[PDB]
Amino acid sequence: SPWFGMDIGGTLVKLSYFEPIDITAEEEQEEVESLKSIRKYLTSNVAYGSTGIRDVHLELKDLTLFGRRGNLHFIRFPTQDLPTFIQMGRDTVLCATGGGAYKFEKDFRTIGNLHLHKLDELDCLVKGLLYIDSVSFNGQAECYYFANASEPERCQKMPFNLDDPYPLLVVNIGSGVSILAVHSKDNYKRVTGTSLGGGTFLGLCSLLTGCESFEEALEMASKGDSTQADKLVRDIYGGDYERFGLPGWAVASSFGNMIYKEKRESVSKEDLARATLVTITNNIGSVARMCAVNEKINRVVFVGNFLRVNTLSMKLLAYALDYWSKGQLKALFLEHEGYFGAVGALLGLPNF
Amino acid sequence: SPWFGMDIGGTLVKLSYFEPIDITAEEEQEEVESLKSIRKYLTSNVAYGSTGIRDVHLELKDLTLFGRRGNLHFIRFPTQDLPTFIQMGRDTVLCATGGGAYKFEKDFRTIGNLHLHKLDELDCLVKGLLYIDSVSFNGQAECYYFANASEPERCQKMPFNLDDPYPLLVVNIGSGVSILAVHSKDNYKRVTGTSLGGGTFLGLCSLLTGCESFEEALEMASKGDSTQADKLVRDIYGGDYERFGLPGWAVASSFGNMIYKEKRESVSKEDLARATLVTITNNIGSVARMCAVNEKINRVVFVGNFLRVNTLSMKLLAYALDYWSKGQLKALFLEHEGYFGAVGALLGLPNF
Ligand SMILES: Nc1ncnc2c1ncn2[C@@H]1O[C@H](COP(=O)(O)OP(=O)(O)NP(=O)(O)O)[C@@H](O)[C@H]1O
Ligand SMILES: Nc1ncnc2c1ncn2[C@@H]1O[C@H](COP(=O)(O)OP(=O)(O)NP(=O)(O)O)[C@@H](O)[C@H]1O
Ligand SMILES: CCS(=O)(=O)Nc1ccc(CC(=O)N2CCN(c3ccc(Cl)nn3)CC2)cc1F
Ligand SMILES: CCS(=O)(=O)Nc1ccc(CC(=O)N2CCN(c3ccc(Cl)nn3)CC2)cc1F
Ligand SMILES: [Cl-]
Ligand SMILES: [Cl-]
Ligand SMILES: [Mg+2]
Ligand SMILES: [Mg+2]
Repeated sequence: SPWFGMDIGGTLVKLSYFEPIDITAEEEQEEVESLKSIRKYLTSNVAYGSTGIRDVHLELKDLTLFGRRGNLHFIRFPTQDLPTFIQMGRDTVLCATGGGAYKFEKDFRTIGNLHLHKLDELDCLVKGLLYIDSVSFNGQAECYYFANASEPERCQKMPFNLDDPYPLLVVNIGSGVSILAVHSKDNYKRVTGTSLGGGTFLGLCSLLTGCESFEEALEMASKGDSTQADKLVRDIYGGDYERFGLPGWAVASSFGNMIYKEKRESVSKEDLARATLVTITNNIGSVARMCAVNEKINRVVFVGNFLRVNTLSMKLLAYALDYWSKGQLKALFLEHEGYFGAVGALLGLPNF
Repeated sequence: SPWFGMDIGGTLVKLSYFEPIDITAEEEQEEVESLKSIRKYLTSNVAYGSTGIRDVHLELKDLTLFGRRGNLHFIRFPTQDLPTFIQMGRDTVLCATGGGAYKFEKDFRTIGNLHLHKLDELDCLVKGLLYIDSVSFNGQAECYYFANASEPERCQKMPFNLDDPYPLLVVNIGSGVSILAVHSKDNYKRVTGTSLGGGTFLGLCSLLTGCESFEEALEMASKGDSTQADKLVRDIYGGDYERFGLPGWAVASSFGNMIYKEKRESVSKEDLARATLVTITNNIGSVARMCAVNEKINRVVFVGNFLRVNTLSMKLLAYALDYWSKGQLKALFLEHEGYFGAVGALLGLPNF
C-alpha cells in the first residue's frame, strides 16, 4: 500500500505522497505491479490528466519518515475533478482530511477494501506545519518574511527561524479563512474565521472581469490600479485624517468610487481585479491583526493556496501588518503553504 | 443667523436645523427677510431641489436648546450635490464636521463673511449620540434592539435603555466603517475600522446588478437568495462542521460558488444583490464582535445610513451577533442613526 495524505478542500485537493528510494531488490520483486505502476506514473509525470499538477519545486528529498528514507511529493488538482480521481482508482489505507473527507466518504469506499480514516483539517494543519518546518526545506528555512516591508527599495525575502514556534497565529486562507491560535503541539484553538477568502477573490473577479483562472486573475490584478475603484481617505478629506492616524492613501471604502456611473464606465477590468485582490487581502490582514492583539501573539503566519504564486498579496500583507501594528506584528510565510493538511493526514498513518 | 449643524460625509451630507417656535412679535419684525425666507423654505417643503430630503418622521418637537424652545429637523442630500447647495447659499456661523468640512472648506468660504468652524466627525458623533438619547425621541426611546433575534417568530423591535451608556461600542457604517469605544463622555477612542462598508455594498451592487439607487439595491436583495452565490459549510463538508461549532448553513466562502461558470450563468441579479448585502453585513458584525470581546464591551450600537430603511441588515446583525457570541453581546440600533454627527456639530455652536 502506498503512503498517501489527502486534504480534500472546498476548492482544491492536496495530496502528499512518500516515494521510497531505499527499495531493496527483494522488496522490488514483492512489489505488486499495480503498486509499481502507480509509483512510476506519479514520478514520471508532472501533469496528471488535464488538471493534476505535481509541484516538483516543493519536493522534499531523502526524508526519513516512518523509519524509511524517501522523497515527499506534493500534488494538487481541483476538488471538482475528484470523481475522475476516484474512477481511475477503481481500475490501501487513505488518511483524508478537509471537508471533502466527510462529504465524499461514501465515494472513496467504492474503491474495493479501501480503508478511509477521517482526520480534522486543523489538527492536520498544525501537525503538518510543525513537521515540515522541523525537517526544513532541503536544508533551507521553511519559514520566511519580507524584511523592511515598509520600504519597497529594501523589501526582500529573508528566512525566519521557528525552532520554538509557540505561540503562533496561523491564518489559513483557502476558500474561506480560518484563524488558529497555536499555544502548544497539543493546545491550539480556532479563534475565528471569515468568509472573505480566496473563493471570494476568484468568485468576484470572475463576475467582474470574466477571468477564467486564478493565475489570469492575478495577471489582471498586477496590471490594474485599485484606486480607480476604491474611495480613498484623500477622496473624502482632501488629504490625511491626521487626528486618527489615517493616511490619505488608505482605502476608506472598497469599491466606493463605483457608486458613480461615470467611474464605473471608465474603470478597467484590471482595475477591478486589483481592487478585488486589495479588498480581500486588506480585510484578512486586519482580522489577523485584531486576533493577534487579542490572543497576545506577535507572530502571524499565513498559509493556504490564495497566496500561491501570489507575491502581491504577500507583500501587501507584509506592509499592512507592519504599518498598522507600528512594528509590533510580523507577517510570516511558508514555502509549502498549501500542503500542510495533506502532510498532517499522512503523519496519522501510524495511528492506524 | 440660523442654527445649523452639518456633517459632510464621503457619500451624504447630513444637516440638523433648529427651528425656533417661541418667536415673539418683536423678534419677527427684526427677522431679516432672507432669514425668514430660509425658515419658510425649509418648513414648507419636504423635498429640496431634485436630491434634498427632509426626514420629517425623525423631527424632534418642543426641544429646549440653548435656552430656546424649538423643533429639530433632519435633512440629507448627496455630497455630490454640495456645489448646488453652496451656489444657492451665495444668493452666519456654520459648524461643520465630517471629511467634507476640510475638503470643501474653501468652497464654504465663497459665501460672504460665513464663519466655518471645523469639528471632528467622531467627537460630534459621540456628542450627538448621547444628546439625542438623553432628550429621547419625543418621549419614546431613541435606542432599540431586536428581542429574541434567533427566533424569527418572536423577533420584534423593543426599546432599550441607555440612561448610563458606558461602556459602549459604536459601529459607524458609512462609506466605510469606524468602530469606537466610548468609555466616558470625555474618554473615547477609535479602536479600528474597515473599508468594507456601505459604499462597498452600493459599489459592488451597481457593478453586479446595474442598480441605480440604494433603495433599489435593497429591493433586489429582498427578492434574492444569497446561497446561490455563496459557498456554504454544507457545500464543503456535506453538513455541519461539528468539531468547531460551524453549522451547515454558515457561509464558508462569500461569492465562492461563482468560481464555477455554470453557477455564474444561472445566478440572478437579486441573488448577487442579496449576497453583497449578506457579505458586507456579516463581515461588519464579525469585526464588531471581535472588537467588543477585545474592548470588553457587551453593548454594540450600529449607526450610519447603511442601515437606513434597511431592516434586512439590522435583523442579520441582530441574529449574527447573538448567535456567534452565545448571547453575550447585544446589537443595538438608534432611530436617528445617520444624523448624530450633524447634531454634535450643532451642539458646538456655543463654543464659538
Ligand atoms: N489552480 C487554482 N485553482 C483554484 N484556486 C486556486 C488555484 N491556485 C490558487 N488558488 C487559490 O487558492 C484558494 C484555495 O486554497 P485552498 O487552501 O486549497 O483551500 P480549500 O481547502 O480548497 N478550501 P477550504 O475547504 O475552505 O479549505 C482558491 O480560492 C484560490 O483563491
Ligand atoms: N440615498 C442614499 N444615497 C446613497 N447612499 C445611501 C442612501 N441611503 C442610504 N445609503 C447608505 O448609507 C451609506 C452612507 O452612509 P453615511 O453614514 O451617510 O456615510 P458618509 O458619512 O457619507 N461616508 P463617510 O465619509 O465615511 O462618513 C451609503 O454608502 C449607502 O450604503
Ligand atoms: C473551517 C473550515 S471550512 O471548510 O468550513 N471553511 C470556512 C467556513 C466558515 C468560515 C467563516 C467562519 O469561520 N465564521 C464564523 C464567525 N462568523 C461571524 C459572523 C458574524 C458575527 Cl457577528 N460573528 N461571527 C463568520 C463565519 C471560514 C471558512 F474558511
Ligand atoms: C474614519 C472616517 S473616514 O471618512 O476617513 N472613512 C474611513 C476611512 C478608513 C477606514 C478603514 C480603516 O479604518 N483602516 C484602518 C485599519 N486597517 C488595516 C488594514 C490592514 C491591517 Cl493588517 N490592519 N489594519 C484598514 C483601514 C474606514 C472608514 F470608514
Ligand atoms: Cl474514520
Ligand atoms: Cl475652524
Ligand atoms: Mg483547506
Ligand atoms: Mg459619516
